[PDB]
Amino acid sequence: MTNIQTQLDNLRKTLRQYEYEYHVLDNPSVPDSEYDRLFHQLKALELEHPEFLTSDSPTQRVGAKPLSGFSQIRHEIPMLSLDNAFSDAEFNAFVKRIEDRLILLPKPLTFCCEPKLDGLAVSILYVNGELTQAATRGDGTTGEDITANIRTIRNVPLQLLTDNPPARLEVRGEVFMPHAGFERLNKYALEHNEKTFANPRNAAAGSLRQLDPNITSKRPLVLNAYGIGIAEGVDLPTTHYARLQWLKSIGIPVNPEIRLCNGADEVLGFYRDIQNKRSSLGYDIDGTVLKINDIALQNELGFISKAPRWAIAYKFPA
Amino acid sequence: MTNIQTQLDNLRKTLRQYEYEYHVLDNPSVPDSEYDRLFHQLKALELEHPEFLTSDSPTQRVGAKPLSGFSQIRHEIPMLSLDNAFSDAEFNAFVKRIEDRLILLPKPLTFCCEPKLDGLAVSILYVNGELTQAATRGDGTTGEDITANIRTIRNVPLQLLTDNPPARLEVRGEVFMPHAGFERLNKYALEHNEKTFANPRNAAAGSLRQLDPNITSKRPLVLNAYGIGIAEGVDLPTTHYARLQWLKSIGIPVNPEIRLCNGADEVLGFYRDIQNKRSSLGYDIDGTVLKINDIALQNELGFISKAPRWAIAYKFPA
Ligand SMILES: Cc1ccc(Cn2cc(C(N)=O)ccc2=O)c(C)c1
Ligand SMILES: Cc1ccc(Cn2cc(C(N)=O)ccc2=O)c(C)c1
Ligand SMILES: Cc1c[n+]2nc(N)[nH]c2nc1OC(C)C
Ligand SMILES: Cc1c[n+]2nc(N)[nH]c2nc1OC(C)C
Repeated sequence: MTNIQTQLDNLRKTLRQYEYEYHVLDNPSVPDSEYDRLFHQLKALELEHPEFLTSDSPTQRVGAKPLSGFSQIRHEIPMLSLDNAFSDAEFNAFVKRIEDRLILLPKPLTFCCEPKLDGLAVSILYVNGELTQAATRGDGTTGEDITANIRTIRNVPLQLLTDNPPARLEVRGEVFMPHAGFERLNKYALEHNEKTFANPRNAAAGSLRQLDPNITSKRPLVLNAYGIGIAEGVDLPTTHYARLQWLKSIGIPVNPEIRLCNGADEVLGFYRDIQNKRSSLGYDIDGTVLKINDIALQNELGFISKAPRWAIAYKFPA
Repeated sequence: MTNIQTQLDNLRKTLRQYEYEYHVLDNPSVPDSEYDRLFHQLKALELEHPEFLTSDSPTQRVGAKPLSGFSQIRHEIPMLSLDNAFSDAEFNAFVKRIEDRLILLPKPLTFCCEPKLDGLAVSILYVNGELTQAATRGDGTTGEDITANIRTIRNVPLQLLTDNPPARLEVRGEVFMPHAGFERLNKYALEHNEKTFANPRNAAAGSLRQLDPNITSKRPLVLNAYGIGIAEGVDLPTTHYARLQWLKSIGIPVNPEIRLCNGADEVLGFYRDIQNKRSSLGYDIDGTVLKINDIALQNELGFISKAPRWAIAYKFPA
C-alpha cells in the first residue's frame, strides 16, 4: 500500500459517484466546482505518478490521437428494428392482435412506455464492469467501432457502478444531442465560420462519425439506454421496466419519462401526456415506444423477419 | 437453311408447346407416347448432328456430370419473409390495421388469395427468355446456386413461351413434391434399401441439395411460381393476380387454386374452402397466403424490417 495509490483510488470512486449523481440521478450532492477541484487533482496526481494511471479512470475519456479510420463490428446478437403506428385505431389493432395471438391473455396487459428519442442507435459492451467496446447499429448485423467516441460521452460510465458487475453486459440505447447543446453548437459554428447542423439528429450522427475523439468530446452528446444485448453472469429482471431500473441502479443513464401502463386506454393517455410534454422536454422525440412489459410474453410473441405489411400467411391449426 | 436445322427448330417448338399444355394448362393435346416419340426423335437427331445442339433444348435438362459443390449467389433484390396469423380475429386485426394505415381505403379491398405450399423457396432468372441461373432463398440475402437442379424440374421451362420475353425476369416460387411422387419415392427407397423421407417438404429439400442433377431428375419435383423479383424490359401488370396470369401466359407454372376475394369475410370463405379442400389437393399446404392485390397499395404499405411483435413506435403526426 502507498498513500498515492489510496489517494487515486479514493478520488476515482468519489468522482464516479458524483458523475452518477449528476448525470443519472440529476441530483448532484456537490457543486460543479467541487467536482472539478477533485477532477484536476486526480489528473495532476496521475501525471506526477504515471505507473498508477488506469485506462478507465475518469480523466481518460479522450484519446490524444485522431484515428485513421473506423473498423467494422459484427454484432453477436442482431440489433432489431421497430414496427410503427400513426393512429389510435392502428395502435388498438396492434394490441387486439397480441390479445388474440397470446395463449393466455393476462388481466391486465402491462406495457412499458417510453419516449422515442431522435438520435443514433448504439451498442456498448462492458466486460467485468469495464467499458471495452462500442458500436453503431449500422444495418442491425454489422456496424462501426465508435469506442473512442462513446468514451467521450459524459453520462456514459467507463466502469459500471457495482461491486459485482456481470461477466459481460451489452447496453443498447440512443445517443442524442439536447436542444441547449444543439443551439450552442450552431452558434459556435456560425461564430467560427463552420458547418451548421439542420437538426439535433444530424448533429449527433455527425459528431459520432468524427475520427478525432477530441472533437466528439466538445459535442454535447447524451446516452439514454433502452435495452440489453449480451448479458452473461447475471439473472436479468423478468420485466422490461425492472431491467431498465437495474441498469439505472448500476450507473447507466435511462430516460426519466418511462412509465408502466395497464391496457390500451392508459397507454394512449401516456402517448397524449408525452405529446403535450414535447414542447418542454429539451430534446427531440418522434413518438413513444410501447413494449409488452413481461419478458415471457415478449419471448412467446417473438419477432417478425423482414416482411411485407401487405401480406399474411393464415396458417391452419393442427 | 437446311432441312435438319428446320426439323430441329420444329421439334423443339412442338415439344415446348406440349410441355406447356401438359404441365401448366393440365390439358395435353396429345398422348404421352406422342410427346415421347417426338422427344426421342429430337434427341437422336441432335446427337447425329451435334453442331446444331442448343443448351436450352428440351433434351438438355440433365447435366451428365455430378457437381463438386454449390457456389453462393447474393440476390440482387432480397427475398423477404411472410407475417403469419392463426385465427380469424387475428386476420381481421391485420386487415383493420391496413384499413387505418392506408391514406385512402378503396371499396372494395381486394386480396389475391393463394394456398401456402410446403416446399423450398427459389429464385429463377430468365435472360432474354432463356433460363440462366437459379438459387435457393437461403437467408433472404444469399443462397446457393441450384441451376443444374432446377433445370431438371419438368414443369420449369428452359425458355419462356413468348416471342418478346423481358430483358431479364426473375421468377420466385416454391419447389415441392406432390403426394403421389413422395409415396413412390419412399416405396422405391424401401425396395432399394435407402434413406426414406419423413414428409414431402424434406424430400423436396433433400432432392434440391443433390450435387448430381441425374438424381434430382429422378425426383418428382414441381414448381409453383408466386412472385417476381427482377423485371427489366417489361411493364408488369398493376395487380398481383394479373402478374401471375401473365407468368402463366408466358410458360411459367402457377397454382390453379388462386382467387380474388373482396374484403375480410370473402377471404375467410376462401381460407375455409381451401381448408376443406386440403384432403383432396394431392400436395401439402400449411395455410393460405392473403395479399393486397393492388400493387400501388402494396408499395404504399411497404415492408417491416426484422422487428419484435411485442413492441411498436406510435409516432406523432406533423
Ligand atoms: C467546470 C464544470 C465541472 C462539472 C460540470 C458538470 N458536472 C458536475 C458534477 C457534479 N456537480 O458532481 C459531475 C460531473 C459533471 O460533469 C460542469 C458543467 C462544469
Ligand atoms: C413416356 C412419358 C412421356 C411423357 C410424360 C408426361 N408428359 C406428357 C406430355 C404430353 N402428353 O404432351 C408432355 C410432357 C410430359 O412430361 C410421361 C408421364 C411419360
Ligand atoms: C430500435 C429500438 C429503438 N428503441 N427506442 C426505444 N425507446 N426503445 C427501443 N427499442 C428498440 O428496439 C428493440 C425493441 C428491439
Ligand atoms: C415468402 C413468400 C412465400 N409465399 N408463398 C406464397 N404463396 N406467396 C408467397 N410470398 C412470399 O413472399 C412475398 C410476399 C415477399
